[PDB]
Amino acid sequence: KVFGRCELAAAMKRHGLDNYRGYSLGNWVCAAKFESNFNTQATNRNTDGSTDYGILQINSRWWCNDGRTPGSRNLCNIPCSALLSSDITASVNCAKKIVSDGNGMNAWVAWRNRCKGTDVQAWIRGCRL
Ligand code: NA
Repeated sequence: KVFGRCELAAAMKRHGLDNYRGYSLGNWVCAAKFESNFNTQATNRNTDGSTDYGILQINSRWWCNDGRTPGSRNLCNIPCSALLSSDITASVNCAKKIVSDGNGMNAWVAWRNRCKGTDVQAWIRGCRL
């Protein structure tokens, strides 16, 4: 599924991501924009052989099982495929564990490089929330 901007903002709010760990909803929408362009089916292979999955490009190195990432963990206790669902529940629950891990949203390199410090409220501007 390719979400609309406000449609994803509303879905993230419904699933309790708005101000989760102090990160306003625009931060989450911005990260999703640059990680996946709002596409739940986004996948990207890393040089190290891990894969990133879903709207927030969650990595098989630590967070999900894909059966093909040697030495990896599955700290969200999910198949990485669950992160590709039209239903964002698995991505949101796993992102809450990631952003709690100590470095906040810096875990998302595209958030650090493209969202951090910017006017992230622009990403929810106009949305009925
Ligand atoms: Na894994």
